[PDB]
Amino acid sequence: GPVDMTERLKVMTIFGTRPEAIKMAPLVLELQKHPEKIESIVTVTAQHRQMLDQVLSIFGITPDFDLNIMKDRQTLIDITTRGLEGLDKVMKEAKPDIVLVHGDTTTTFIASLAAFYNQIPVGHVEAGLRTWDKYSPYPEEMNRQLTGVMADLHFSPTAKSATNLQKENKDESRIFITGNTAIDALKTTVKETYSHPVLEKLGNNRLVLMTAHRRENLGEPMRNMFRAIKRLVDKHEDVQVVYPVHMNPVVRETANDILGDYGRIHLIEPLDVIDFHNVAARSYLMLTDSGGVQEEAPSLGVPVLVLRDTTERPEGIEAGTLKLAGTDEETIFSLADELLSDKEAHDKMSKASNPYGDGRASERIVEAILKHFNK
Amino acid sequence: GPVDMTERLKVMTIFGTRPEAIKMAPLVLELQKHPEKIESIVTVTAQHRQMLDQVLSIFGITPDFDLNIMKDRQTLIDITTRGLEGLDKVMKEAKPDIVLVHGDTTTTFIASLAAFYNQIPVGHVEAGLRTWDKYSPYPEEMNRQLTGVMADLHFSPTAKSATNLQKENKDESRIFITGNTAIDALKTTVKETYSHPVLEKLGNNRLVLMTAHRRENLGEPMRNMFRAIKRLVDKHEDVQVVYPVHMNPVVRETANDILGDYGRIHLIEPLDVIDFHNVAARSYLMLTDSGGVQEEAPSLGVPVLVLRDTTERPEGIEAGTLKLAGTDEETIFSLADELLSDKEAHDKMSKASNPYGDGRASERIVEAILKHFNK
Ligand SMILES: CC(=O)N[C@H]1[C@@H](OP(=O)(O)OP(=O)(O)OC[C@@H]2O[C@@H](n3ccc(=O)[nH]c3=O)[C@H](O)[C@@H]2O)O[C@H](CO)[C@@H](O)[C@@H]1O
Ligand SMILES: CC(=O)N[C@H]1[C@@H](OP(=O)(O)OP(=O)(O)OC[C@@H]2O[C@@H](n3ccc(=O)[nH]c3=O)[C@H](O)[C@@H]2O)O[C@H](CO)[C@@H](O)[C@@H]1O
Ligand SMILES: O=c1ccn([C@@H]2O[C@H](COP(=O)(O)OP(=O)(O)O)[C@@H](O)[C@H]2O)c(=O)[nH]1
Ligand SMILES: O=c1ccn([C@@H]2O[C@H](COP(=O)(O)OP(=O)(O)O)[C@@H](O)[C@H]2O)c(=O)[nH]1
Repeated sequence: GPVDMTERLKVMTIFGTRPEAIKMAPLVLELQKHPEKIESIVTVTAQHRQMLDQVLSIFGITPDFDLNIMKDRQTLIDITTRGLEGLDKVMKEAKPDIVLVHGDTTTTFIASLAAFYNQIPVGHVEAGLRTWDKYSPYPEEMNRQLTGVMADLHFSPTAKSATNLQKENKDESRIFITGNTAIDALKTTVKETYSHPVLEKLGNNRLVLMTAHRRENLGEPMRNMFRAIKRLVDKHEDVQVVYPVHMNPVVRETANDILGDYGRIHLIEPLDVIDFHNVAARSYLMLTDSGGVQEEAPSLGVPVLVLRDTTERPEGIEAGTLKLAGTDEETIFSLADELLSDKEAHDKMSKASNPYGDGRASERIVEAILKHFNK
Repeated sequence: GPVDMTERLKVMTIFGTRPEAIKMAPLVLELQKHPEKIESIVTVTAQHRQMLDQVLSIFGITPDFDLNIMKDRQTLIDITTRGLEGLDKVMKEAKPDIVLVHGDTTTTFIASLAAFYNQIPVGHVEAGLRTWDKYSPYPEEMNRQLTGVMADLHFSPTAKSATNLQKENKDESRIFITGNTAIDALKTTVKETYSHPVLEKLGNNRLVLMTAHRRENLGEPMRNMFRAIKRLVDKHEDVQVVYPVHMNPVVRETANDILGDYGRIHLIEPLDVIDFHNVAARSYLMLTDSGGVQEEAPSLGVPVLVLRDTTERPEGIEAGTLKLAGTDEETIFSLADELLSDKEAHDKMSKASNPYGDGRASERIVEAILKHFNK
């Protein structure tokens, strides 16, 4: 009943961005369920500031350490050096027994590097996703490869991601298939009774929900996307597009330039994860280049056109929910037009399934970690 | 006859340490033999200052860029941040077509990272060496793994190193077996006519040449080594040991403490590569934890006891020249004592062969690079 604090494994979770925070929040909550076995320490780089805080506030997570590294229009070098120097300091102070990193951000990479530089084991949550193209996604494909060679334990969401690691000669006895913790989060946010102003001003129109921020999509590719979206809106009078625009000033310039003040297109601030998941669940069609949206959509049964030349979510393609659209204006327009015009085409994409698991990934991760240390 | 400078591929070679410099010098020399096809740019981090300059002076190589990063008793984080920031600036200025990195130093890793952060292709000279132990050698095993996932072209010295990359799912069409460039260097330094004071004071004694600097060997392991070496000198009256002591203050403390002022043991400053190769060629036995010495010794037919728990030079073990001794004082003593006492044990290790190639690696590497770019 009382908590004995005297014999605990120090587990440090490290992340710095909105998507990492959403996917790591369930894991933090799960670590906290084992207070006599685990001292759970949360460290954030704050590679993101506002969009990170948005997530921390929903889950009620106060970091033990916060490096506050974000700069305006920061470079990959800014994040790499500020993150590394700060994390090395945190690790020397707290001396964790294992560092847990997530996915494929630059934070993921330098968190892994800092752990290695202190000879601290690394557990890679969301391990083994691949496009095999180091310039798509850039720099995320490289971040998850780099992290891959540093990690001591690999928590693969799916059988294919496990296979990817096996094919790279990782230790088979260090690879575990858990499901994606995205689903752990999703099952607690979605809810039957829900309203939002976006959904108020819709009337009985069909909602197209969009997000766009991939680094390699900046500039020409996003302009192509946005012009296709205006043409869809021109053609389909009963559609409203809602775009919670990423905080990157570059994205915002392009968004404002092409879509600003256009009727039935609503550029809004980033939604918190409860609002976003619930609005997504109630959407007719999503247009996105987001990674997490690709894992969430199948469970919601909501068709998604992926606005990239690659994806590392092949399981959502196989589920029917996801379709790769590329970044060419005419091709995006054509594919989106067919889904908004042809109900049978839409029907093929709207069967709900759970290719990314049952929302119990976090339990499995904590178990694996304890067993690894014989704790 | 005249050199047309107007249509050249910009090739930037990057390195920062003595061993990289020795292994890259032949390559820089060979790139320079193609002045109408290639603009050869040499960039150094000067992770090493004095020991790097010693090499550049022998080969007569004046860097185009010199970051001068070295700090006294620097950390891996020092190298990583100062190296990344400086190389990013050099790459943005020079805009090379390809960056060539060598081996497994921290410079190798952050040179590859800076290229990637500038979407510049990377060619990895000395690609695919593995112990599969990320703490032995530390951090070199991780550096070559990290560099491996970044590299576009892989110049493997040997069939086994190529196989290692193949087993990690590297693109087979980007892996090339060339021989090790260490041999390209060696064939030009060793000479039949040579003297040096170290050799004069030998009389007709047997020379044991030693070097020790591996990061994971600092402290207790080196102390074991050095105590073993004193005992060997005590037992074998006709032996003199020469130790060109690495500039790391930590090594120097241990060296001076245990081996300072001991009769028939000669602690000296680092030898230039001509002096070192020629003194090695004329040694009875080497005791080392150097990587380069392991590649050079077989071609010289000089037995080596490797003072590590691992090696990634298995081909020299197979040649008979190299024997793994570990870092235990009694074991090192025993193995060295047998080689200095038993002529048939020594004979087994002293047959010269060229398991690391024919000293034409650099030619092959430049050929591969030109063909890659259709130049
Ligand atoms: C290499 C890397 O790790 N990129 C990640 C990053 O890209 P993202 O494109 O967000 O890149 P950064 O995290 O560098 O942020 C660029 C930034 O946008 C602005 N900014 C960002 C967040 C914020 O809360 N407030 C703010 O003002 C700042 O000017 C800042 O410099 O986050 C995305 C999630 O959204 C992830 O999908 C990407 O994998
Ligand atoms: C992480 C890494 O890349 N390590 C490489 C480095 O280790 P090495 O042990 O030399 O490590 P560093 O290059 O950081 O050097 C520590 C250093 O030793 C002293 N110093 C070194 C060189 C010099 O010219 N002058 C000088 O004074 C300095 O105080 C300096 O901080 O070089 C070795 C070659 O010798 C390589 O086998 C190692 O792979
Ligand atoms: O306005 C938004 C947009 C997205 N998300 C969520 O943020 C995560 C994805 O983050 P993002 O698209 O920024 O990055 P990526 O997944 O592409 O790394 C997913 O869980 C989304 O459900 C959100 O809560 N509000
Ligand atoms: O005093 C010395 C010691 C070694 N070397 C040469 O330096 C290279 C290897 O450098 P080092 O042992 O410092 O590092 P490592 O090979 O372990 O990376 C080899 O070519 C050696 O022949 C040298 O020229 N002078």
